[PDB]
Parts: sequence; structure tokens; C-alpha cells
Amino acid sequence: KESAAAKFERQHMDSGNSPSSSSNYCNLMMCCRKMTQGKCKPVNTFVHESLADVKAVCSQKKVTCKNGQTNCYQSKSTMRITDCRETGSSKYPNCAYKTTQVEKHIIVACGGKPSVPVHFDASV
Amino acid sequence: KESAAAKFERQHMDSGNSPSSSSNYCNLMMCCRKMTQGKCKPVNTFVHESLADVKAVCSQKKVTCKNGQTNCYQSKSTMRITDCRETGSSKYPNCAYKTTQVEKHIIVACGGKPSVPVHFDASV
Ligand SMILES: Nc1ncnc2c1ncn2[C@@H]1O[C@H](COP(=O)(O)O[C@@H]2[C@H](O)[C@@H](CO)O[C@H]2n2ccc(=O)[nH]c2=O)[C@@H](O)[C@H]1O
Ligand SMILES: Nc1ncnc2c1ncn2[C@@H]1O[C@H](COP(=O)(O)O[C@@H]2[C@H](O)[C@@H](CO)O[C@H]2n2ccc(=O)[nH]c2=O)[C@@H](O)[C@H]1O
Repeated sequence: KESAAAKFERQHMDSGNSPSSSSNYCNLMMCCRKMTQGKCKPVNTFVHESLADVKAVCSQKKVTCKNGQTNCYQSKSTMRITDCRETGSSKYPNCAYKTTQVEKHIIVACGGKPSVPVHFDASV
Repeated sequence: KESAAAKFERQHMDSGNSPSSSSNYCNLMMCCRKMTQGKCKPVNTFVHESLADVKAVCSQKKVTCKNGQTNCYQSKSTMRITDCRETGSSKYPNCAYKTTQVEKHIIVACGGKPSVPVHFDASV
């Protein structure tokens, strides 16, 4: 069982000078979206365009994936994204990330029927 | 078993215009701290002072809790906190919170041995 004390720290403590700061986006999102469980995911990109714009990439420019697979597609237009990269000081389970906001073309792998994004490959 | 498609949405989609806006502190925090599972927790306060400064409240002014319990203590000093209150639009699984930052005295319930904070009761 989680102790009542640890449970209070989880639910009410966030000690620090400016916790609502932009630079904390990846830290909280990586945590919210469950990519800090069991291990820290080193690299993850979030996309801020509509789901419909991202699903459409699966119909755009076909490119080879970094890992040599051939189901990747590059976007025609540049998208608003955020890059979450694990920092130097990061150590499970104190997962820490640098937050980088950029606008770039994305490459996704697509799969299933109907074909939708199943993997973020890179940005250019 | 999570589909590859739903997984992609969970891991990379954060559609919106200002995703790292301070006003999103509560939506991210409430998700990270696991208070948006099963139901949306309606009220929840985060304290930005250090843990020792909060643990110390358990040795300050003893006061009655709002539910009639007698193990509540009120900080001697005001503290930096953030109130997260569910908005009218909020409906699980689409929980949404207003973030409000104030400086107020807190009232916690303390328990165990040593006696530490186990519940957040109110701020004044
Ligand atoms: N061609 C493919 N088809 C289907 N699934 C694939 C393919 N290539 C990789 N995958 C899988 O997709 C799964 C999900 O991974 P993702 O969330 O996309 O993770 C990305 C990538 O797999 C991982 C390792 O490099 O980092 C992320 N990543 C990488 C670079 C980047 O700029 N941004 C980003 O999010 C991984 O298990 C991987 O095995
Ligand atoms: N005196 C007490 N001793 C021990 N546990 C208690 C006591 N009073 C309530 N509890 C329990 O404390 C547990 C944890 O609750 P909390 O995380 O503090 O939640 C607070 C409160 O219980 C919940 C319901 O109102 O909202 C929060 N809350 C309320 C007001 C506020 O300003 N801020 C805030 O975080 C609850 O399960 C409750 O049963």
C-alpha cells in the first residue's frame, strides 16, 4: 500500500521557485503520458497540430525510416512540435527533460487499416 | 491491450495553441500525480514550500478539521500554493482545471509517528 504520508507528498507537494514555468512542460507531460514508468524514455516529440493534420501525413511523401523500414511518411508542411530529450542529471526515477519548441516537418511511420501514425521517426 | 494507434496519440499528440502556458499547470500536474484516473478530483492544492516547512506545520496551531476530526494544524506563516479546481466544462475523461496561485496559511491533518501531513484541509 502507498503510505498516507507518501500519498500526501504525491498529491500536494511541488517544492520549488517557479513550477508553472514553460521549461517544465516535458517533465510534466512525459509524466502525465506515462513514459516515465519503469524507465525514463530518452526521446519523445509532442505534436500540437490537429489529429486530422497528423493522420493526413500517412498520405504524403513516402520516405525510408531511420531504422530502414519503408512505411514512413514526411509531412508536406512544417508543424508545431515540442521535443522532450532526457537531460544529463536524469536518473530513474527522477526523470528530467529539456523542453524544445520548434516548427519542423515531421516523419511518422504509418500502419494498420486504415493506415494511421504508429511511430514518430524524426523531424527535419 | 493498447492499439499502436492509441499509443501514438497517447505518446505524441498534444493538439492546441499554447500547450506550455502556465495556465495549464493544473491540467498537467493533476494528470502526472495520478488524480485524473477513474474520476476527476474536484479540488486539489499544491504547496510550493519545502517539505520540512510543511512537516513542521504538524507542531503548530491545532485546529478542528472541517469534517469534525481534531488532528488538523494551521501554519503560522503564509505559504506559496496553487489551487486546482475543476472547471464547468470538465467531464471525465476530459478533466480540466483552473490554476490559481495564492499565498495563504494552510491547514493540514497530521498522522502517524512521527506525525506528518496526511490530508490537505483548507487554506486561509
Ligand atoms: N517503421 C516502424 N513501424 C512501426 N513501428 C515502428 C517503426 N519504427 C519504429 N517503431 C516502433 O514505434 C514504437 C514507438 O516509438 P515512438 O513513440 O515512435 O518513439 C520514437 C522512437 O521509436 C524512439 C527511438 O528513437 O524515440 C521516439 N522519437 C525519436 C525521435 C524523435 O525525433 N522523436 C521521437 O519521439 C517503438 O517501439 C518502435 O519500435
Ligand atoms: N483529519 C483527517 N485525517 C486523515 N485523513 C483525512 C482527514 N480528513 C480527511 N482525510 C482524508 O484525506 C484523504 C486525502 O485527501 P486530500 O488529498 O487532502 O484532499 C483534500 C480533501 O480531502 C478533498 C475533499 O475536499 O479535497 C482536497 N482539498 C480540499 C480543500 C483544499 O483547499 N485543498 C485540497 O487539496 C481523503 O481520502 C480524506 O478521506
